[PDB]
Amino acid sequence: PKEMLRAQTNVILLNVLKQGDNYVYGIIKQVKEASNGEMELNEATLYTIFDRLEQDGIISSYWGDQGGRRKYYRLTEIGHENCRLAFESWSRVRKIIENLEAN
Repeated sequence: PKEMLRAQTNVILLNVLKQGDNYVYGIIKQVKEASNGEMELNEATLYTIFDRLEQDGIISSYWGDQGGRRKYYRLTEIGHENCRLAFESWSRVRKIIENLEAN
């Protein structure tokens, strides 16, 4: 289901960058091995997603320093505190669900 699959991919990419700065090919590798081979992302999809996330200030990119230079992507302080805010807001929502279950 394309929109959910897209949002899922977004959550996974955002988490990879929460782990630490990375570059496209390494991201794809880490996802392949973390998904035990079931999610092989194509670089083109990463590119559309990162163009939007960096125009929206959630990630930024810099040129890494062998022969190089790998374009690295990082999560910005904006994206980090957005993750924080979201997690808090949604765990509030999660408590409400638990409470609705009881009453």
